[PDB]
Amino acid sequence: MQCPIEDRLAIQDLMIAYAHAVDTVSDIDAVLDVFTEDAVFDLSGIGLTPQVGHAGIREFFTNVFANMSHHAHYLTNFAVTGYEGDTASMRAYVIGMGVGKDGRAVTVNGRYFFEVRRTEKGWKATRYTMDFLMPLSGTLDNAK
Amino acid sequence: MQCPIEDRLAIQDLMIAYAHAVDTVSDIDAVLDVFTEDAVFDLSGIGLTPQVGHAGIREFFTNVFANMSHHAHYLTNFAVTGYEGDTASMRAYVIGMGVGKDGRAVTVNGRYFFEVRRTEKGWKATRYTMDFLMPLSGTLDNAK
Amino acid sequence: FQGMQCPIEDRLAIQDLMIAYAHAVDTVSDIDAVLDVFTEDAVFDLSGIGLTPQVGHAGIREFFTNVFANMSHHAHYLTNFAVTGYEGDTASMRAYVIGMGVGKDGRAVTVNGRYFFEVRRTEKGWKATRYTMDFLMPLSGTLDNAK
Repeated sequence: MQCPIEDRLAIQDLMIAYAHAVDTVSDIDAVLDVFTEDAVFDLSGIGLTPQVGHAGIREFFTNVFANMSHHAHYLTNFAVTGYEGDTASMRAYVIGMGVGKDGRAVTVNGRYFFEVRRTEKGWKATRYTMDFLMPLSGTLDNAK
Repeated sequence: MQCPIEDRLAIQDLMIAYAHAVDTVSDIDAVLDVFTEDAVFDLSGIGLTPQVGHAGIREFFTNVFANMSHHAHYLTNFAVTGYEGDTASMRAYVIGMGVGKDGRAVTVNGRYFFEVRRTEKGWKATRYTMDFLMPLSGTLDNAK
Repeated sequence: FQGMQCPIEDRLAIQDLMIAYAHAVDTVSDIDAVLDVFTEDAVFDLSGIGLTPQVGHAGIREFFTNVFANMSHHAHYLTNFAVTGYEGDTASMRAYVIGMGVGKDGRAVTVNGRYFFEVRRTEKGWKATRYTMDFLMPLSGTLDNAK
């Protein structure tokens, strides 16, 4: 079945909201609000240890936010890759830029893969994975 | 108040029209058509001198277009941040690239903030501000 | 006199076709998926960024057989989508591209440019009948792995 335009834009907006929360370099609560409590936050596709649940996502961003100075996550090329009414999936391209407090830059040219579920507070992410389109530029050490 | 999809897309289109006008590196009338007659064009958030009104905005671009050779303003991550019916607010990320006639490059990784009004000729910008997501690469001297 | 307004469903369908084209290019392999974007008769004319024009599926297939043979990685980011024309069963759309690649020879390329798609409604949906490009910034790298 076809994804309603309303839901396509909602899911895009969730992803853009996640980018905004990361790009604060501070607002963990805003990051967590994107995800269900049980969410799989699995960035093993770019070489980072998987995390599950809000506690794991919090740990991840406590570290990232402590280590990073500036961030910008540009999301483009949104495509609905599945829709089953109460659940959906969406792909986007990312230009994920950062500079650490240690001065070291990073740019990821890759893809975000979101799985989402319709909840009483809107669409939320149940699973998030990634991969590369280009070889990593710089370092992911400040996210480890 | 939720912004209708038709208006959301119209406001995005306006912002993309602005980027197109800037990227002509010549069409000041097209730039001015984005803006209300009394619009605030305030780029102080990226270090430039603010202007108010079409005369000011024309001055700003007479200089920029005199000094620049090539422009590209990629806009992404659009988000409605306010909607009051006849007024609205939208955020976008920009990758703002330029090369001067003097050969000096600039890239702004930042954000646009548009405030818009519904007019007899469609949505138009009443205020435009910016800030950075990453430290400025290159120079904004060709826009001063 | 207002031109005929492009319906939202069609605007999104045409955007999606262009994003599908980028996806196909970014497989660095799937010529069939690339060709699915175009009418059999399509004009594939990238002379605006310095490449030789092609016409039809045969020509597009030749083009990508070469590109895919020479390239290691691709990323084609498309942004600033704008409907530039709509006549009902035909339309046109502009997009900005950040077209990135690295060759098997290790040479990088980045195109900062624009895509211009002219599309037609078919029984299998909107398809591209003409595709052209130009630059917003001076080419970074070579398009020799696309030549």
